[PDB]
Amino acid sequence: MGVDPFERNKILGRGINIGNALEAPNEGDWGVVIKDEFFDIIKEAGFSHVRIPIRWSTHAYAFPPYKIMDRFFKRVDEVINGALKRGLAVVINIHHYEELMNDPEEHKERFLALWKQIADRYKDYPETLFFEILNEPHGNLTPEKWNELLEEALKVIRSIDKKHTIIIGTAEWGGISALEKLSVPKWEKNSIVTIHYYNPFEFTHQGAEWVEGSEKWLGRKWGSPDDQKHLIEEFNFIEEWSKKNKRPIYIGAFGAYRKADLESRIKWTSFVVREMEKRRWSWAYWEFCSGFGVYDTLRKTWNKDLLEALI
Ligand SMILES: OC[C@H]1O[C@@H](O[C@H]2[C@H](O)[C@@H](O)[C@H](O[C@H]3[C@H](O)[C@@H](O)[C@H](O[C@H]4[C@H](O)[C@@H](O)[C@@H](O)O[C@@H]4CO)O[C@@H]3CO)O[C@@H]2CO)[C@H](O)[C@@H](O)[C@@H]1O
Repeated sequence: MGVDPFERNKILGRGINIGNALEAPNEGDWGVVIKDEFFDIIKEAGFSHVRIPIRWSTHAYAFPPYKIMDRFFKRVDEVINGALKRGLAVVINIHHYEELMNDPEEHKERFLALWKQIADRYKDYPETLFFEILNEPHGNLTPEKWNELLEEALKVIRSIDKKHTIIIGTAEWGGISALEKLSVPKWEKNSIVTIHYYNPFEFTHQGAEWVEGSEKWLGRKWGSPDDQKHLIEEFNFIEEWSKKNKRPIYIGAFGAYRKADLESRIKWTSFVVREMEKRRWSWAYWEFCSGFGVYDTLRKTWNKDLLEALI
């Protein structure tokens, strides 16, 4: 109740997203089931935390009180506790709630009821667990509507838990686009601001099946002095926003898809990491073992070069 967010940002440090798992409709549908040993592997390689994308919306009733289903809550307990056991900090969020993005009015009560339940569930867990409000707000959930939503969410959470650091993202899909429009209530002072970074989007997502028209970006490379300047400019913008609004920064997701040439990916990833570190930002790579992966779960081997870029 006198906790520091910048310190909590230090505790986050370097992390990795365990994606295409709990944020799919059912765990495993997208290729990944979170095994307990992943936490050993991740801690052993040097990471300080894991970010866990969770699709609470498909595992909660659609009518008041929007109760989260017992079996699912039990599964999330098990994942969080498995990470904590290895000494890893943990970031959990609400992920892929598409109905909310498309109709924020109709789904507002359900979304806040999810947080009421989650805060209640974990209010007494370690201070190394972080609550990330909503992954990539977008579409009809405009930057203005997001500022209202996030303040309601902080109110719901803080009425229950005044200990855990809350992580707040940006609208327009959570990148830099809407950063200037973000308003974090002056009254809330234990929050970290999160930005996802995938620019040049065409490079990072080239050939992504889930992005319309991405097959036209296939073959794009990255690495020129030109490229580097463009990125620093964008990070300085974040940094200056950060200094002005006095909020720590967490780059909760960043990565380049497997269809991008390997060397460009390694150059883009190592550069992004060094620049984030110079600005003393925490970060989480997207993602552990799937389409943007750095670890092969079958052979149990890392992509050395990519891991090194991360460290
Ligand atoms: O649908 C049945 C089909 O599913 C296949 O799994 C696919 C899945 O269909 C597809 O939606 C999913 O796409 C993921 C993508 O892999 C993942 O990297 C991306 O992560 C986002 C993140 O969620 C965002 O918040 C932000 O951080 O950006 C990143 C990167 O863009 O999320 C998308 C969500 O659509 O990929 C799955 C395969 O890995 C099954 O494989 C197939 O068997 C089934 O028939």
